[PDB]
Amino acid sequence: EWQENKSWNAHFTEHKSQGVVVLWNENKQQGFTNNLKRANQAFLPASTFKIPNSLIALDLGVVKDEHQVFKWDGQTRDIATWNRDHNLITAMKYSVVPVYQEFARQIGEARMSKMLHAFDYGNEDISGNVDSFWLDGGIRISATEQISFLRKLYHNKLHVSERSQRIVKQAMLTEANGDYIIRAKTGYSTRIEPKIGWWVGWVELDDNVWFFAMNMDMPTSDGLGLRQAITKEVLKQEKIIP
Ligand SMILES: CS(=O)(=O)NCc1cccc(-c2cccc(C(=O)O)c2)c1
Ligand SMILES: [Cl-]
Repeated sequence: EWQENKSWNAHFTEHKSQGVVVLWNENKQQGFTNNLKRANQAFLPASTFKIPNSLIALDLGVVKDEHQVFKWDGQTRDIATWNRDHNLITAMKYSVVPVYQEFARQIGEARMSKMLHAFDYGNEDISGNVDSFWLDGGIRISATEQISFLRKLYHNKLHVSERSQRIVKQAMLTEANGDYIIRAKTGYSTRIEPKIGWWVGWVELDDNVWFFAMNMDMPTSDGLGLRQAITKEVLKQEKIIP
């Protein structure tokens, strides 16, 4: 059911980095990774938590639909794309933290915890501030647990409405062409060591789906582009994409 392919470590050592890539072949129900131990090591989810947060906000009515505008609060932050109006799509696209902090505040501690247990999401611990626990609180999730969660989302099997899950899968849309479709979400954890970058999602093919989850040490923001690059080099190597 699982197999270790240490040849993939070259794609990390190539960039003087360390990390894990996990792949799941849905048709064959088989998983692959370069590091079985780190595949099961749990980190802060950071902005990958915007997936479950979106689901809960939509299913509870905090977010009515993907067109609803959440206006900038006027406070200039260091990321330009954050200093503007957003909807669910663009807030996901640009990982707009302050938007999702407002979602969390309206969701509330009680309902947030209840839902993460229903999702079987990571360690299901929201200890900390309700509006930042996924950045510096107690919540933890591993690469293999991300994929477990994503597979439930793909099959509309999470304990929320089908509508909520379809909308979030739309918001996750990252890349599409004649060969494949990628729905995914990035993450960047900096407040607690080790600093890491995330990329979790799946690749849709004509007749199969490849789920993926990766994280890697990220001492500086300069290497954030390696999250997608390393993943795509593994996919290319495995002939999942040209
Ligand atoms: C809360 S924090 O993440 O520790 N600091 C803010 C911060 C610092 C550097 C980069 C980002 C950023 C913004 C948009 C998109 C992405 C992405 O990886 O797709 C990353 C955010
Ligand atoms: Cl779509």
